[PDB]
Amino acid sequence: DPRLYFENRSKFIQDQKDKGINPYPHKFERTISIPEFIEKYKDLGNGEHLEDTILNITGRIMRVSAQKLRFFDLVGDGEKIQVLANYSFHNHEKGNFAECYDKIRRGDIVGIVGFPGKSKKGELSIFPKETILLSACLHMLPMKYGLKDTEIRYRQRYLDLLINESSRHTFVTRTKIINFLRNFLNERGFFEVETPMMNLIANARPFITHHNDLDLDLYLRIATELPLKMLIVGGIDKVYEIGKVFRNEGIDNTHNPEFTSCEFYWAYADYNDLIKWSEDFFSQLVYHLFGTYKISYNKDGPENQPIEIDFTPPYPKVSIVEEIEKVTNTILEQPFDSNETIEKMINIIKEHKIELPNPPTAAKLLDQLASHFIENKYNDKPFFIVEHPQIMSPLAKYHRTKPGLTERLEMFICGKEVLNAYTELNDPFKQKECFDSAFCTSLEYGLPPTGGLGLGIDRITMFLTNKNSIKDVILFPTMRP
Amino acid sequence: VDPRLYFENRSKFIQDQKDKGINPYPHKFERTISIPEFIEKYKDLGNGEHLEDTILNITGRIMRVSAQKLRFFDLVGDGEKIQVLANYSFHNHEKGNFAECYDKIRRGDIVGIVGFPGKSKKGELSIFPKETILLSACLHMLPMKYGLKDTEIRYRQRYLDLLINESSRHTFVTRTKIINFLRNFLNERGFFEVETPMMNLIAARPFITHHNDLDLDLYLRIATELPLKMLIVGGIDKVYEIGKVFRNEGIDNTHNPEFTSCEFYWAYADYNDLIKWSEDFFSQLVYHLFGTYKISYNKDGPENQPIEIDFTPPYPKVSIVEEIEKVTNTILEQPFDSNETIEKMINIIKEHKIELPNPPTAAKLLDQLASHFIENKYNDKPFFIVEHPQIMSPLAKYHRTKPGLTERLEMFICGKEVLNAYTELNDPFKQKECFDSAFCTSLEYGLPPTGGLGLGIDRITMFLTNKNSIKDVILFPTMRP
Ligand SMILES: COc1ccc(OC)c(Nc2ncnc(Nc3ccccc3S(=O)(=O)CCCNC(=O)[C@@H](N)CCCCN)n2)c1
Ligand SMILES: COc1ccc(OC)c(Nc2ncnc(Nc3ccccc3S(=O)(=O)CCCNC(=O)[C@@H](N)CCCCN)n2)c1
Repeated sequence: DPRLYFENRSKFIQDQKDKGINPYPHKFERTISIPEFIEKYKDLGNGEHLEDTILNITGRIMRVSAQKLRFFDLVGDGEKIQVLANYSFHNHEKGNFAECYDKIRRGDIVGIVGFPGKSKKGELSIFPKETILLSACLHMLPMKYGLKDTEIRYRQRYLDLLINESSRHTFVTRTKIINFLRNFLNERGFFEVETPMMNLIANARPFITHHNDLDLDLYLRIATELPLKMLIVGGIDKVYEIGKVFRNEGIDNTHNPEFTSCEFYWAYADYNDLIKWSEDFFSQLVYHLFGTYKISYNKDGPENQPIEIDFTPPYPKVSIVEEIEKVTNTILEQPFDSNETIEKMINIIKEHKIELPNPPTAAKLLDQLASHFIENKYNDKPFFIVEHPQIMSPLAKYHRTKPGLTERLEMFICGKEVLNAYTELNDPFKQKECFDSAFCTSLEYGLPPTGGLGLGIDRITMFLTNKNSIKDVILFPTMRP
Repeated sequence: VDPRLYFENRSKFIQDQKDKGINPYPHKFERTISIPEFIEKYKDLGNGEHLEDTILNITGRIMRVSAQKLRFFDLVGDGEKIQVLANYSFHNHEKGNFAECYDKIRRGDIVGIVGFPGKSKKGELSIFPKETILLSACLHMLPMKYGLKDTEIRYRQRYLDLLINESSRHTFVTRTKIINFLRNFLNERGFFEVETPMMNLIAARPFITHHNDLDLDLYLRIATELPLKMLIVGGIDKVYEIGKVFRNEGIDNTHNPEFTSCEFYWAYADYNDLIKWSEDFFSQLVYHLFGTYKISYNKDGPENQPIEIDFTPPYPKVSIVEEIEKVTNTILEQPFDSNETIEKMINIIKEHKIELPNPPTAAKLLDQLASHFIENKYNDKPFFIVEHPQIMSPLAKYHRTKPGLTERLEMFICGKEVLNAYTELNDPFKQKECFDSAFCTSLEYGLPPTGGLGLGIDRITMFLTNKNSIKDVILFPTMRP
């Protein structure tokens, strides 16, 4: 019984207390980490002991086996050495050999005083002259299988990190990705800021909460767009923010209501500048992690074959309106709001037995046509969908040569959006929504020509760590109790 | 001079240009060089010297206009400035006539210029235009510095502040330099940056928001303390987070409901390690920014003389129970919850006419005592208040020699708490609050001896950019409309 094992250990904790031994001592003076231990002593010869060097080392006992030789696994920082407790090397003054090492269970945190060496079998080991209990583990830890089907991976992420080596590697990579992005932006002149997480006016339903001092209801931000643009007016010409945004909608495998975004604004940047930034960032980010531009991705899970994703630039550019016509052998033109055009779009959706969006707005229909007919055109390499109609992007600047369109771009990997960008509409007389109030007033003080860009960091982490669910890249995903 | 009329005249002018076939918001300008690169490239040339064969493309905001065929302007970009020297004889009359091109320009307009670099006779570094294009007109009058002084126009329109006030740019660059410095200080030392949920199930009064898909009510984090500690259990022995936390209380000069905190956790660290880290970080940060350990701070406004704060380590330490006892000449006995001891502290509050907190709890009583008798003991230098009673820090580990106390430290600058740290209580049985539930469970898997520490990023910034109010280091402080 896990229940009964917990009570035995808890009684042991009192038992130790009433023998005068504190099972939770204050401080152990460590000399060296486990990863530093492995590097420093990996190339010794087999069976060799460095008996003069005395080290203080800590770690988590992860495996216990045995009659006067005791073997443990000691793990720290995702790496592992062996503990070889020899009765001959023990300091019999500190207590009975057997009594000390019989109390120890898998999962215990211990401090060890000892010397480094390799086994006769060549396993690099610490040879304890003394071993102190530093913090007991009171439950039975599980082994790997316990954490494959269940969702305690998500409710008890600390157990996952201890048991599954890959989980650590996933979450190191996530941190490496964000470091690379921050460094990539800082090296190019960009300036990182923080804008508010609550605002008075907030596409998506907001999180709402009551602010007790102002006696007002506030909204968690759904993006960082408006405050960053104001900083462009203010003269910070390259500005960005990495932080959480919130959309109070349904969960699925690539949608978490709270997620991590990077948005930047680049004054005097145009469409080519933005395309170039996107190809440089992804191609260099992949190479930095993997030493190659090609990665394998299990688009349909580990039970199915992976596809290969090639991040070698340049990436294809697919114009959305033109492409929908070609694959559908249709012609969609004029006001796309034209009921005529709408009907062509609506009849395409029913002929191919697709869901009709409610309401059947021209922007919603075009999006639906793109997810079915364009968004899975390539899967072997990322690509852009470009030049969306103005009705789908009311904040975007008009395309320079094609009427009705914008210079917008969207990057896709395996049919999922990861990057969104366009040049900004800066003539206040043509921004329809200026019939948020602060942004319109700021526009009248002069916004230079500007490009904005946003990245979805969780999804980017999913592809580069071969995950299909967003919960596998968020440390503590929010679940019902 | 009506602000109303000035806007209508500039608006009419914009439509007037559009009717004339000129686009006052052209799509793009191919800038070849920024104003800071211009200054760096040509600051060393000689008086009156021209380089007229080098044509350059430059952009910026017109901030000064002077008054018949030699026009003068001030062009700023990236917080730097050059002169625009418009001469009839180098103006391309192919593109239009000199007088009306330059008569249309107003203070605030964004322009693109093709021209060559040179220095005037009086020595002012200048761009000499051959062609000047409007990129985005400024439609309102731009305030003077004095209009941005007693006002809260600085907060509602931070972009005007950033355009007019040289100092404000410096404040916010400093903030970013501080966070950059902290992140690299921790990364150099093996710490691992992570992200933790902004909404949790169990959480100062909190912000409460409703989650639609789970249909549960969640609380914004008031701290990142608990999940970081769960990552320690899970084997991430050096972990930290920089992000917002939220406290749903009243605004004042050192309290904003959303603020920026950094928290780190360092397994196998104790009181002495955290003290040392604090001194190392603060003394090295001030030296990094200013080149000296000593800075001037206007504790009482820019209207009063500054004080000198010396960050040369080491900083004094002061025991909270002992020191209150000295200055109040009254002994407070170890059962700090005793009716005798509570009554004794209430009386001192009465005798000195201090506010009695509600409820009059021993922890609140000790804090009130500390705020009045210790926390302003030093202003010449930062100092620590240490060894708080267990009843004030129910998550802190017990002091190893003094019964009733902990090994807790709090760092103060100029009467204000900036940093708060302790060895963590890691015995699940001694957790009185463990009658959050996810965290009590996590402790039962074994938390090594750990030291934790939290910093107030906004407060540190105020002291290092000579500010009195937190609103002056937060880009967009939230205020009633
Ligand atoms: C529909 O939105 C929802 C709705 C409900 C949700 O959960 C309940 C989630 N949640 C969610 N979780 C994780 N990843 C994503 N990625 C995502 C989803 C949809 C579209 C794109 C991405 S994306 O390309 O990865 C990142 C965003 C990029 N673009 C921007 O930031 C623009 N604002 C600034 C561009 C600059 C122009 N001036 N979403 C999202
Ligand atoms: C009740 O608090 C409120 C209430 C209302 C507010 O606005 C309406 C604000 N708002 C606010 N804005 C800016 N700065 C501050 N600073 C502050 C305030 C009070 C005490 C200290 C500071 S501090 O030293 O700058 C931050 C240090 C935090 N240390 C920690 O969290 C530890 N758990 C770290 C782990 C220790 C090891 N396990 N506060 C705060």
